[PDB]
Amino acid sequence: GVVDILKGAAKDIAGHLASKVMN
Repeated sequence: GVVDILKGAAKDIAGHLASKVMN
C-alpha cells in the first residue's frame, strides 16, 4: 500500500487546501 501513500501524499495536498477554505 506504500504506493498509494506516495501518489496519495501529493493528491492529499490539493484536498488539504480545500479543508482550510472550509474551516
